[PDB]
Amino acid sequence: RGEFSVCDSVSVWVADKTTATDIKGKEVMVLGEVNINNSVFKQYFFETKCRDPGCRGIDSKHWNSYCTTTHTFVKALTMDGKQAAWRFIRIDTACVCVLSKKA
Amino acid sequence: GEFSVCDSVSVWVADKTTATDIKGKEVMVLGEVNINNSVFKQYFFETKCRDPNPVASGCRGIDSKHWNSYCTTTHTFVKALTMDGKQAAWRFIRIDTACVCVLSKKAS
Ligand SMILES: [Cl-]
Repeated sequence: RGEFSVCDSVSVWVADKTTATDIKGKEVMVLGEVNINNSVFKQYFFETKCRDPGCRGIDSKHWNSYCTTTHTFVKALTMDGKQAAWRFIRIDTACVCVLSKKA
Repeated sequence: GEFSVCDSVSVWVADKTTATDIKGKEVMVLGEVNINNSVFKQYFFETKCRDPNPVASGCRGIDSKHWNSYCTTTHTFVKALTMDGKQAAWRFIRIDTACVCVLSKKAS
């Protein structure tokens, strides 16, 4: 169907991620590969974000609007310099439109 | 004064039973994971639309004279410990993570 997203986005598989921020606001290293019960996986992250810069289809003469990137949190083997551990880390997941009254 | 076009609720969820994997098949998701003798709940950060239409209908702040609109969910892929039938494996599964407005050019 000829359906359009209000904000345009880009999705990509990320396999070379080296750093991230966890759910507690801490910066961490993200490992390239993980050992889970004697299986070896690469850490891939499916990331979606706005393209470089208002929103589309907006009733403009009553609203200001911009496109912004929102996130999810995804478990990952990480290292903070003190402890190697699985932690939930912030990942870009969508491009969404935000409104404000024009005045 | 920032307003969201489509309102969201995000929730940490550990009671998933079924999920759709990246190849389309339904699978059962295990409630717990054992990774090198550490045992975790298999949490997912899951987002839903609150209302299909926060405004009159469709999405908020939309030019309804030219557009049909509706708030729907989009998904990411998270690796998860799953059971397809009797085979238990790590698979990428679909997890909703945002509510976005979808536009449709109104009928002629
Ligand atoms: Cl949106």
